[PDB]
Amino acid sequence: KNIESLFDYSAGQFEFIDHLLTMGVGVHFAALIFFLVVSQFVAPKYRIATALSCIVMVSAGLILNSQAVMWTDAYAYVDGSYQLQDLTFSNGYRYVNWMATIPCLLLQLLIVLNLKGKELFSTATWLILAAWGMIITGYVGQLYEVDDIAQLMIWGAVSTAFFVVMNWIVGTKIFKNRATMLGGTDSTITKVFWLMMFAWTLYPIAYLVPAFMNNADGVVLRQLLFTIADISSKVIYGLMITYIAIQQSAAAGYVPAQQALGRI
Ligand SMILES: *C\C=C(C)/C=C/C=C(C)/C=C/C1=C(C)CCCC1(C)C
Ligand SMILES: CCCCCCCC/C=C\CCCCCCCC(=O)O
Ligand SMILES: CCCCCCCC/C=C\CCCCCCCC(=O)O
Ligand SMILES: [Cl-]
Ligand SMILES: [Cl-]
Repeated sequence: KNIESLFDYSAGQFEFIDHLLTMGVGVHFAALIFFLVVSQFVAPKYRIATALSCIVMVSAGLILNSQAVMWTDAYAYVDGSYQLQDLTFSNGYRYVNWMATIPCLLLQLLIVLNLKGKELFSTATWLILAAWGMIITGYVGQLYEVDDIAQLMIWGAVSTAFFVVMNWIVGTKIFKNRATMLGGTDSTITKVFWLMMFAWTLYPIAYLVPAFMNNADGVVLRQLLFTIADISSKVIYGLMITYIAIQQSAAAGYVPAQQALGRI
């Protein structure tokens, strides 16, 4: 039902699909390694944000590790090419952990927009249901990527709607509680806000791929777009939650953060 399964790829694409998935495991697990260590140095008010990116790294990490392992469990080499045997690839669990990863990835921002208590809990809840509506509508569209490109369009359309809606609430909180942030970080979160628009338009590109390269290296183009989105949605936004997170630790009195910024 997915467009991976339609294709007898050559050999070079597979190994490169094997290879996207593999450094993608490696890079998050290495990112993981690093949000753990500068945990000493966050004020215990943005500490959960850097800790939302140990969760995120081993979330994107398992799924991408599940997938590569499942990418290779899946295809022998037969009379030229790597062919579906009888154990299927499909990008379906990836939406599923975006059910967990999009959310978790938003509160750390919301934590670094210093949302707290009722307005942390209020903003957090609406971003999540908008994320979910986007995620499940999209999940059901790529369900017809072979069978029904028209609903893929239609369901993609609804999913987009929720995206628009959810960026509007992301940026509305930034571009408004911007000045409550400290450390000099009142600045870097509008900037961060545009990287996280770019990598989030990458998936709905990896999503219209079937209706414009219904072919084998269309499958590769699709997986090209995934790795990059995973790299700066999970990992590079996160590195910045910490830059934004450490600069607020430091500037409010956090002695370990003040001297963490000293030998840099
Ligand atoms: C891997 C980390 C993140 C934050 C990924 C998020 C996923 C999306 C933004 C995907 C969004 C969709 C949209 C915007 C509309 C078409 C359907 C999609 C599910 C691809
Ligand atoms: C095993 C397959 C390849 C995966 C291993 C990759 C080796 C590390 C490569 C870089 C990934 C990004 C690491 C995050 C940087 C943290 C340090 C920093 O802040 O600059
Ligand atoms: C900023 C995120 C970086 C993502 C890095 C992804 C690595 C891929 C980079 C370019 C690939 C170029 C190699 C050409 C592959 C040809 C495809 C094929 O075999 O048919
Ligand atoms: Cl504190
Ligand atoms: Cl993920």
